Amino acid sequence: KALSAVILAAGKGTRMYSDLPKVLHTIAGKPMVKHVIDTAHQLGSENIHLIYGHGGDLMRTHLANEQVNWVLQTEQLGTAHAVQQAAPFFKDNENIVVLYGDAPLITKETLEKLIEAKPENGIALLTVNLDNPTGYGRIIRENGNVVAIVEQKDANAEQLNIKEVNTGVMVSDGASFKKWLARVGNNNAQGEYYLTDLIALANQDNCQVVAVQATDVMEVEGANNRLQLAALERYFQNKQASKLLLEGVMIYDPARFDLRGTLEHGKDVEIDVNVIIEGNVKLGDRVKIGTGCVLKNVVIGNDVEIKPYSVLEDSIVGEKAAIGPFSRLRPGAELAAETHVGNFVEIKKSTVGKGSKVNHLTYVGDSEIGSNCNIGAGVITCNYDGANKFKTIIGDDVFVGSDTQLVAPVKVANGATIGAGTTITRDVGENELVITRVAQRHIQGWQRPI
Amino acid sequence: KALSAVILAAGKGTRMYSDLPKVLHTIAGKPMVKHVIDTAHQLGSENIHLIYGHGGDLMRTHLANEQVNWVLQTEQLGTAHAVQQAAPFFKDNENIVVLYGDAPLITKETLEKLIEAKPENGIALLTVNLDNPTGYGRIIRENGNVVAIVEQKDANAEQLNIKEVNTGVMVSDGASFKKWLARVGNNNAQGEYYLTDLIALANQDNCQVVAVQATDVMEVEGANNRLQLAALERYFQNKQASKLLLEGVMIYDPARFDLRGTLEHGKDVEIDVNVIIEGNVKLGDRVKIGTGCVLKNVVIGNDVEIKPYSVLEDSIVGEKAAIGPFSRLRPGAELAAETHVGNFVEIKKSTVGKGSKVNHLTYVGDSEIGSNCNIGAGVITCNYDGANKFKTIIGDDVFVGSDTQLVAPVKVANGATIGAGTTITRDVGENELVITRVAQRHIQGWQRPI
Amino acid sequence: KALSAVILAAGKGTRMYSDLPKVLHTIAGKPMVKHVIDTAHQLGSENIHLIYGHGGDLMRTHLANEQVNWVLQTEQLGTAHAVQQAAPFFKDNENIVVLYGDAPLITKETLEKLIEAKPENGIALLTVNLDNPTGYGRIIRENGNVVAIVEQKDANAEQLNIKEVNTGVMVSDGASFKKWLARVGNNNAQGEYYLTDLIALANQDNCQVVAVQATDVMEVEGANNRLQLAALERYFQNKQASKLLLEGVMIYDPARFDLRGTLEHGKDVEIDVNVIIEGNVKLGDRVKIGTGCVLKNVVIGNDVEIKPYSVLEDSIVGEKAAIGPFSRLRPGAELAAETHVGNFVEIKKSTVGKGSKVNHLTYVGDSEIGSNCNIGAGVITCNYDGANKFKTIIGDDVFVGSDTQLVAPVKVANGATIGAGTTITRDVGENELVITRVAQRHIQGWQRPI
Ligand SMILES: COc1cc2c(Nc3ccc(NC(=O)c4ccccc4)cc3)ncnc2cc1O
Ligand SMILES: COc1cc2c(Nc3ccc(NC(=O)c4ccccc4)cc3)ncnc2cc1O
Ligand SMILES: COc1cc2c(Nc3ccc(NC(=O)c4ccccc4)cc3)ncnc2cc1O
Repeated sequence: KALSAVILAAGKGTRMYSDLPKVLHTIAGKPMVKHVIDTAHQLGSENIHLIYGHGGDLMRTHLANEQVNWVLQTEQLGTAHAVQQAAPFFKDNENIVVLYGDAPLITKETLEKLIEAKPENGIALLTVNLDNPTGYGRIIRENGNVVAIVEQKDANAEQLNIKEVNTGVMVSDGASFKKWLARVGNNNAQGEYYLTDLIALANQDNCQVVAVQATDVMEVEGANNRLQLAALERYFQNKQASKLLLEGVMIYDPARFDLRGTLEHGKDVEIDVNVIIEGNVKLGDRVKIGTGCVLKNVVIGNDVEIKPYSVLEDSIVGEKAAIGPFSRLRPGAELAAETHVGNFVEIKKSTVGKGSKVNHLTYVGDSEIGSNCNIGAGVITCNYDGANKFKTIIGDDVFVGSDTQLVAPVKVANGATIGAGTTITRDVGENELVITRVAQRHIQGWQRPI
Repeated sequence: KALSAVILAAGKGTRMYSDLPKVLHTIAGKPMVKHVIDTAHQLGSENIHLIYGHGGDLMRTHLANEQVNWVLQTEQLGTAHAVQQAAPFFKDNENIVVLYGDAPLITKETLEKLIEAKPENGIALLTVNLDNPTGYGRIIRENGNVVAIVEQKDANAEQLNIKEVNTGVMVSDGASFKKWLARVGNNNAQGEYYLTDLIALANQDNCQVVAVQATDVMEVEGANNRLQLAALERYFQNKQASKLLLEGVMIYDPARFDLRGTLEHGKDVEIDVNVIIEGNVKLGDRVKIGTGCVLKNVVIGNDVEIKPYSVLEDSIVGEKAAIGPFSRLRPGAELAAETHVGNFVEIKKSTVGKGSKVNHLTYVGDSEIGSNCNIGAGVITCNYDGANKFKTIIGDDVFVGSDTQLVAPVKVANGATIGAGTTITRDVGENELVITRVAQRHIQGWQRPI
Repeated sequence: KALSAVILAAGKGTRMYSDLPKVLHTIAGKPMVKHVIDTAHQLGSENIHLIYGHGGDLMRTHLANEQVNWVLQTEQLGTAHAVQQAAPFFKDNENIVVLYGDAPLITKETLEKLIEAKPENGIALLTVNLDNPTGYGRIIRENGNVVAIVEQKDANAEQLNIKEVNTGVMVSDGASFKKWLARVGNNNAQGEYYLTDLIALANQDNCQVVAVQATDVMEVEGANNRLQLAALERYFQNKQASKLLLEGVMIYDPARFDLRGTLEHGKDVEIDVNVIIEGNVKLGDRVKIGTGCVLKNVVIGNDVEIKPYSVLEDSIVGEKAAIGPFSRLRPGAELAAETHVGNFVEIKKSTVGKGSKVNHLTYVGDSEIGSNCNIGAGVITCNYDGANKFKTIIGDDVFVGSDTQLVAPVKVANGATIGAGTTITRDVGENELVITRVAQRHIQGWQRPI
């Protein structure tokens, strides 16, 4: 049967001390609530009812493309009241899973188990065992059935020893939610309608409440401040790193590795310490990434070595290429197979053909460079003062001497040779040699001021 | 009543295998003893009696500006003998707190509690509970009063089970210190006068000895070698990081963050992994610091992004500025609001006006650059061979073409335009265009040696 | 008496998901089996019998210079069968130690203890205590003698409580190995000949089997996948870091330090976070290494400071030199005492004499630079288009102006002065001043397009 989700995401997150609302703070570069939205979608949720409130304007702007139902909460009256704002949109015959926008690490797998355990017209409740359950709602079972959730201040000495606690995550059908939520009262010290009461109400109607235990407590932990968020970040990164290690990615130190997006990898990929992978990154076979590198939205072909302290974004690198150390590829850099980009080199929105080398102290922007070119040290592509940024076209088999200024728009045809210290403003023809004629003054017997 | 401190700092620290004396080794960039001196001052200590000895010459040079009384120890005869060298300078009616120069993490807060617990004419003793107290002096209480400190080799089976141990830190009044220290003997296996005997002597005179427990054992741990020092460093950095996280600084990985000095911050500040903050650093609201950055003595305005692998020192950065990646700001760099400093750029002792850009492969030193200038790639400010380093003055709205050499002293007035590859030795006037006339030799049909 | 080793190294390591065989994956930059080969050699092994199989071709190429006996295994029939392939080469009167190529952290010291404990005509067995010994062969002692090793599936309730387990490492004499290995059978669920049976067989012949316990369980752990390998890497690096810390090297964070080879150090050496030391590195007294540096095969003299994000390889640095930040020394860089190499500078296969400075945005390759030279910003040594890479010779006391192109082969003699923006193609004589005569067009009242 069908499934929909309700995600609670209205909290201010005061102890974040931020202008952002609580759930927009990120884990692995992705807002906490977006983790939960994605998980809900992976589960095959038909609708996703997002209960929002504080920072509502920023929620709308940051999540504008999410396929969610925008249910605004104007007052905090507990979890049952929040969920009831979404309940008119529940289908009687679909399951509803309740989730929390500030508890981002809940997994599809745990939720599949939970959903499978839900007995007809009953509830599946997610629980977890804690060594010190102090302050959490104790799960009371009679026989092997869950009958109630007893809060810390209500529990007796025998109940306080119960290690199994309530996580707040539960599954029931829509009809049962609409029915039971209407029977929830708020006659308590907080004056709030509590979702925990659905466990009692279910048993009241001779409906079964089954418990499923979470794999890791971190799946159900919420982040109330940046310290707690950092702990979730580290647990998540370790989990990501472990998965990649077991798939055969050699990550030299998984405690010094960060993935903030998605990584597709070949075999025998080696990643040294302090690498950051962002957005969508694809690495071919036998790719070696040196220490300190940052790759954001890149495709790296087989057998490429990226040496230390290289920063790449929105770029493509062909097989057997060599990048770094201290290389900068900015958006639109496309390096063909067997290319060489060296230290203190910046490539922006340019194509560099097979076998070409750009090895020192160079800026190439808005350029097309052909195959087997030699781009000498200190070469700079530049523009005239004025408007837009025009293109430099360099053909195949061109030698560009060190410190050459290539002033766009300009074309250098196949097989040209440009001497060092040249300023190229006019097009260079095929097999044309251009060398700068220098005027120098020579003074003999000049004694230095030393 | 008044307070003064005695800090023991005479040890050689042989297992450091260093030419430095023990207490000059640093935690968070600050000598261990300086941590303790500062804490003593935070407590409002009137005098700080520093017992020193080994590496005395280096102690004097490194701590020359500290407001301490320099009490030289010529021989090791135990803690009571060390403290007695300072005792002639104790005021009868002030409290005296005893501290250790190689135990740097003792907190003001713990010491306030200790000082408050000191009963009139009595002693307040700092204690700590250990799971394995083996080798530490056991605290013996009778009723709820501390009566003795029993050393490991003296303790009976029942006493060896006591988990509460002596840390060595204590508070008493000056009169009581002068009195009891004179009654301490050295008839023991080390032949040393022990400060622990003051607990007995106090009870002997019907004076009360009250115990206060330290928060963390790391407050009372001493560093005897670099391994132990590293452990103190890591605990201290984690504590610093946690505080900042709870104040709302987003530190992506607190295990990969270092603060060596002081940080003042706005809201929504983000600090990526492997950042080092040194000296006095001020960050405004919404500052983003990328991976690998080093900031030493800097002021960074609101909304500034510092991209990866940038190194900044003794610099000021205005709001909405953009720095990095691979940017170097050396002392005296002053960047106005909305400026742009890019990769492989070095700025030294220069002012850069609002909206100006210095984006590639450039050295600017001893310069004033105005507002809305375009400093092209490969631009270098330089001097003539000889003496001092003179100034380059660039006005507002100037375009400096790529690879221009600006030879100081020189001035370029408002609205000037300088073509690429130019050497500027003479002043440039307002709205003056200077372009380099090149001589080139063109040879057609030059077949490259390929 | 003599000693030889047998190392089992035939496994495929399927869960590495690699084209490499299991034991060629590295710890600290060195293949796992090479760790074990070296340890065996440190113990004074006369022969080293390497049992190999999967990835045999790659084993031969990667380990071609190892002094090992190449014993090929064509089928897996257990540890006793593997060892028996080597047994014809055992000398009757030498000890034989059995080791595993995928258990790289076994120490010489532990193995010395093991070898000393071996009773005449008996076996010394390496054991370890585990809190949870589930799945490991339990060591059964009668009196205080080891009589058997009982496997998990065979053990009774009382035996399952035994915490002491078999590591697989053992020592016996060659005659005893040849004898007992021939009596090992394979009538078991795997159909394999097990080395564990030698413990029974020894007791059968009234020979004593003595047990020695490993220091750390990590000495006997094998790496079956990259996750487990990473754990061995981290344990090994921490152990290396701890040793250096206790020798008096100040390593600011040992969890962010990597040694992949050997380090020789002086006193008062300081190493900041995220440094990587590779190959053979020698650091003199008071060397300071800043954050992010990479040193591979370098010799660094006394009092040298290497500032952040510098990468050095196959280089020599004289005393009191200053390198970085953002410096690149490539193979064959030789810097004399009191030299200065600054940001965005690349030095390759060049000698730089005493007191000389190369401080910005510079490439020096295949060069000899004398003493007290000033190599200005933007200076580039380059070649003509064509064949080999020729040399630039710069004498003592030379000033090379910013942006100078030095076109090899060329010589600049003692005391020469070269103005900024010069292209040097012809030799420069002693005390010769060369300055570039520029042609510039000046246009007044040029209004910029702004
Ligand atoms: C972020 O917006 C909301 C979060 C809520 C919220 N967040 C939350 C998430 C996870 C936990 N985690 C646990 O209760 C827990 C943690 C560990 C072990 C067992 C339970 C607690 C609160 N809980 C209840 N109502 C909420 C309402 C909101 O508008
Ligand atoms: C550095 O100079 C001195 C240090 C001393 C010194 N340092 C010291 C500091 C802290 C401890 N810490 C503890 O005793 C301890 C640690 C953990 C738990 C309980 C107690 C021990 C010695 N102790 C005694 N006399 C000292 C004399 C010196 O001149
Ligand atoms: C890599 O090639 C081989 C490895 C083997 C091998 N490797 C190995 C190494 C270490 C362990 N470690 C332990 O058994 C262990 C670990 C922890 C505590 C106690 C025992 C296990 C297997 N064991 C047995 N036969 C082997 C045969 C091979 O060709």
